[PDB]
Amino acid sequence: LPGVLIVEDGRLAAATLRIQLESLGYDVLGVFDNGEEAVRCAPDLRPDIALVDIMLCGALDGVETAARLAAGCNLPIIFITSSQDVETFQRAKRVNPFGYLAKPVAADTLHRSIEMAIHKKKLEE
Amino acid sequence: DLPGVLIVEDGRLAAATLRIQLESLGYDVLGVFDNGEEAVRCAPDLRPDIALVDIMLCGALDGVETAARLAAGCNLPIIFITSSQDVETFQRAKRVNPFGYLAKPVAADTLHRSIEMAIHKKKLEE
Amino acid sequence: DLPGVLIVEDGRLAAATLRIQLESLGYDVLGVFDNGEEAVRCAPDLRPDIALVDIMLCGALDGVETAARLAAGCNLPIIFITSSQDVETFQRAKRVNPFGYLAKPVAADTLHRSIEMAIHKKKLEE
Amino acid sequence: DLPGVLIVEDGRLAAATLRIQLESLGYDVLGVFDNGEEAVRCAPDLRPDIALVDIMLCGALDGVETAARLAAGCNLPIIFITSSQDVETFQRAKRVNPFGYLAKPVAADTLHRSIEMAIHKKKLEE
Repeated sequence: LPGVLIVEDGRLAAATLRIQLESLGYDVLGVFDNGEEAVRCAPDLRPDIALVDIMLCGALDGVETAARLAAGCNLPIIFITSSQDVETFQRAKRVNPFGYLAKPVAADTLHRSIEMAIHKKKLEE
Repeated sequence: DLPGVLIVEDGRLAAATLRIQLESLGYDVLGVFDNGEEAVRCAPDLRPDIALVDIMLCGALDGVETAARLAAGCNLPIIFITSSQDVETFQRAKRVNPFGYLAKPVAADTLHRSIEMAIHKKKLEE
Repeated sequence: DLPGVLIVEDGRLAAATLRIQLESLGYDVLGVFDNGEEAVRCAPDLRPDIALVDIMLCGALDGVETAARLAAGCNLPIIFITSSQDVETFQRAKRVNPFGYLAKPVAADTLHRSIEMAIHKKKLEE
Repeated sequence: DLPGVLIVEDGRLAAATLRIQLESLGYDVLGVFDNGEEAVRCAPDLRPDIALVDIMLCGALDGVETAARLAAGCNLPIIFITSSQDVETFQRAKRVNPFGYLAKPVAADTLHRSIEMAIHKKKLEE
């Protein structure tokens, strides 16, 4: 079977991909949540392809993990992105959330958003 | 008298960072869920004051449907956690020269097609 | 290219205090108005990114009606500046759907994050 | 929008089949070329979104150098149509970095998914 390496920050996302690949006759060789140990364990695993989360953060981010996988084990890379289109924000609008916090979230902004959100609810009700 | 926070976040680093941040600032982290279905089910028993919900969610319910149910069945204010995928990450990614890009959630049909195309490509080249 | 803030505030010292806080944060304050009718008149010309409205305005248009018009006709996000506790006015304020409520004396750091978050929410949802 | 496709193919049945497959999928076929020299000359003015080029062509310019000039000159994603399996023409083809290689006979859904992934890769990396 063609061997697949997965690098994915999301717990269920990594799992979903594994199960999907395995339902289609693939052999998933390693599933990693960080780039350094993916790049470290990949040579002694010899995969045919790497699937990499473009939005991976940490010691090695998504792009630099892929770069080192492509140069190291001579792997082709497929990047896994989010489908964050304006259409999803149109559906999000309808639930009327307090607002949106982009990753990585700052502590000050996190606290202030939580407290103005709770205060808005209290005042309006 | 800690305000109680429920978090729906699949990302291991974001979910761990947000626990740490919130527990420092003086909040009760009531539960962290990697899917919307569990979140919606556990929430009335947890009685949160607020939900932090990632807009990108694998599982039955997407992030938006998850927040809609948390705003209704549990009477919660919602803050969405969003991604930071700027053009600058795709300019760096170009330099890797990847085979391509697949948006989450990926259909197993598309996933299988792209892999077989990518391997066979790599065979013919270096 | 920092955001353009429009202030609607009856108390002249509070307006000034607000202007001081906003200028110290870096924001450009485009106009300060004490009656709501003329704020709505000037709004399309000076093109603000956000409007800070005193919920307790009286006269020609009240705070709620001034914000209702700015929010709908100029597509401005609204933060209400509050002092009193009249439940009835917070009911009508709900209907303009403001971003939040800031109680005077306003802390600058809350002011800064509210404005950032209000404009950001507006950007994504457009 | 459904992309504009340029075809460079000297096999007359292959050329015909490709033109039919694309049009039945919706695509607008902008031009069909027997030879690379004239493909490279006419393509900047056609303004294609993608080129399907046979890896082997008769004339002054082979497949590999037609596609190299089409990719570098029109900022164009290139899919190669292959049969042939010559080792070092592929090692030269690597240096064009095409989206991929489609072995004849080409399944019309393999072609569709290659074109949509080739364009999306370029759009994202833009």
